[PDB]
Amino acid sequence: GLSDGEWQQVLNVWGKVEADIAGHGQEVLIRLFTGHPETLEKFDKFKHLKTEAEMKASEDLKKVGTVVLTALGGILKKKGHHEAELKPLAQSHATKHKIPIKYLEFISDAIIHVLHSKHPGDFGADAQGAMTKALELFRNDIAAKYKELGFQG
Ligand code: HEM
Ligand SMILES: O=N[O-]
Ligand SMILES: O=N[O-]
Repeated sequence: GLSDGEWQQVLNVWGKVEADIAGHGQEVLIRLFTGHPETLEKFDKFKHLKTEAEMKASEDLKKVGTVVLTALGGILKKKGHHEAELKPLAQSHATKHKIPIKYLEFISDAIIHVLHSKHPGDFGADAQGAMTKALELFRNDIAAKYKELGFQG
């Protein structure tokens, strides 16, 4: 897992997210859907949207983006001791919405991209390596729970 210094840096840049959680959610999802259009098919509410303008206009998309990033900052703040928080997320993403592990990789890349673009002074080379490892840990722990739940992610 991560050292103390690594966790510090993950929690530092995460504070800059908290200051506008919705706006970050929107940019995350738009980056995800534009880079990887097949992920958009997973969201029944707004899978019919075609353009970035439509995606910025959607109130549904904005709310969904806020929920993901809020659930993720909860997990990161546990600095790896996130079993309790990870359980419900694993369950819903393995049963209700079947999210392959690969799509969790894509959204990790989207988050890393938005952080780099919006907060470069809080997100240099070391902090990016730290967030990369923290999001690997998250995906790896989720994959372990997929297996028990009977979803081949
Ligand atoms: C950082 C990774 C992610 C986190 C922390 C996360 C968290 C959440 C949470 C908290 C919810 C609402 C409650 C629930 O259903 O459990 C949710 C819903 C959802 N997630 Fe995820 N999620 C992640 C990644 C993804 C990815 C990559 C996809 C699809 C490509 C996805 C698809 C969905 C869908 C379809 C819903 C239902 C959306 C709705 O209310 O319209 N998730 N997510
Ligand atoms: O809705 N979570 O990407
Ligand atoms: O969105 N990943 O570059």
